[PDB]
Amino acid sequence: MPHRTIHLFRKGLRLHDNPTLLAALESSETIYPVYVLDRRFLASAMHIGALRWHFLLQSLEDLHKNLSRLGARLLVIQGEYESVLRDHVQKWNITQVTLDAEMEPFYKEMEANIRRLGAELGFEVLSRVGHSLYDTKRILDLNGGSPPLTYKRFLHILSQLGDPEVPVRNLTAEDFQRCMSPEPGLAERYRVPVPADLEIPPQSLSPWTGGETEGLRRLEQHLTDQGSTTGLSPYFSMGCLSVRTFFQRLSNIYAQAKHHSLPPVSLQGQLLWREFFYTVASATQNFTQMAGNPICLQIHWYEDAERLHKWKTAQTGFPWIDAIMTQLRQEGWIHHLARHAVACFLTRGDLWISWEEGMKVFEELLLDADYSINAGNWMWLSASAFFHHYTRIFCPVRFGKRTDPEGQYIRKYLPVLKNFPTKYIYEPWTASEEEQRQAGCIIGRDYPFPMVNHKEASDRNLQLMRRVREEQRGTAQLTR
Ligand SMILES: Cc1cc2nc3c(=O)[nH]c(=O)nc-3n(C[C@H](O)[C@H](O)[C@H](O)COP(=O)(O)OP(=O)(O)OC[C@H]3O[C@@H](n4cnc5c(N)ncnc54)[C@H](O)[C@@H]3O)c2cc1C
Repeated sequence: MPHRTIHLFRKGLRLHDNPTLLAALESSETIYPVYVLDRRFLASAMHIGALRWHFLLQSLEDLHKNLSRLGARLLVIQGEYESVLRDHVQKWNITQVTLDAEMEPFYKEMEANIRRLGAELGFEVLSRVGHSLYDTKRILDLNGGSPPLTYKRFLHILSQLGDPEVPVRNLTAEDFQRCMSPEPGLAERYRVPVPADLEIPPQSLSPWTGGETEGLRRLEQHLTDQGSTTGLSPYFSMGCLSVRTFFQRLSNIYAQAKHHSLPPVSLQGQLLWREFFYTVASATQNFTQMAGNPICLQIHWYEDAERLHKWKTAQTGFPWIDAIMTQLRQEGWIHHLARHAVACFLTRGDLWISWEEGMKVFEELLLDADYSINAGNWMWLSASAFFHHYTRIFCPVRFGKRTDPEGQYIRKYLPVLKNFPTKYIYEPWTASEEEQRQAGCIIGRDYPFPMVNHKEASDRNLQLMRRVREEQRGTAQLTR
């Protein structure tokens, strides 16, 4: 097998169900498994917070360990990807570069530039899809060339298409005996960087740890506990876990239960929601912004950086909202309906700030930040597309009360409020100043007053949204 190959990890930080890396190994006599850490590229394409950096480095550490157990290695190269390739195609006499066929525009542009470099330097480029359950193009073709714009229509097209693609086999020590992974000269240059190399605090405090190994453990620990959700989203978004592998595992449980257990089928539905947004995002221009986006309602959101700042820094004065944003910032993950609460509050519900700004904050702070899922759900929660019950607005006081009447979640993440009686824990501004003194927390000093009046703001915003939907009837109809 002739090729000397670089495989470029970008997502796909796993060895199970990795069709591109498998294709690389089957076609090559020597291989260099590489992650290019390109700060200039990421600076131009992404917003990445400290917790996300920690999860990436942990996932790279684990990938290095798993490759090393098979007689190989991970090579982390720090630089601009074009210069890195010019240098290392020469150093390693490369004839093939492999990389996953990611759908993100910034990844597609990188891929286009790498293909152009291959035409110049003399390497072929091979890609396989490792991020989706289905061949997205097949879904588009069955729907006449355009993506389904409702989940119902999406499911109808999938029922014509059939089952998802199956995972490919695991990689083995024999693969790296047939296709050798040489230790390069100057190998200390290729170590996984440590947090201080990225100027981030050294200790990661997220209850999440990156990597394929922890992803697989968590997956199996969830199914055993089932005998709160999976908490697997960061592993799917980073590629530490294959959605095809998880889909098939759920099918295995359904089969062994003689088709009598529907909970695994419900969880398969969560991955179909992921696939829905990936499919729309892959075939919709300007998907992650409002202007020029053909399915997005055009809404003149306020430019009010101070409102955004208060929301982002958990200083809205609504404890339920600030507690969620605090868990997001400190841990990097929040429950689906917690995301509903704060996204509705920021956009159509209260602050009337663009969903694009909420998306960018979530991108920075979420371990599971995902181009397609995040944009799709932010359009949903702002009632810009997909969701149309705009007279229904989450109450930033009452919603948590049903869940957690005593406010234990609030007291955990906002300990300044920990001594407030539950009668005030969701609306501490209604306490008298003397009750505030007794709780040790003066509103406006230790914890802010509420930044809007929810009743007045949501009333305002309902009238604004109604004008939008009465005028842009055709746009709203696209996703209903
Ligand atoms: C405003 C907003 C922004 C969001 N941004 C993201 C994001 O950047 N990345 C992300 O992975 N999810 C995002 N979500 C979706 C959802 O909240 C998370 O997928 C889920 O909370 C992750 O927890 P889990 O793995 O326990 O989910 P589970 O319920 O265990 O679901 C299993 C998997 O299915 C997928 N999934 C579940 N719900 C959805 C959904 N509504 N849409 C798409 N895929 C779904 C995820 O890959 C998830 O890991 C967003 C939701 C909202 C409302």
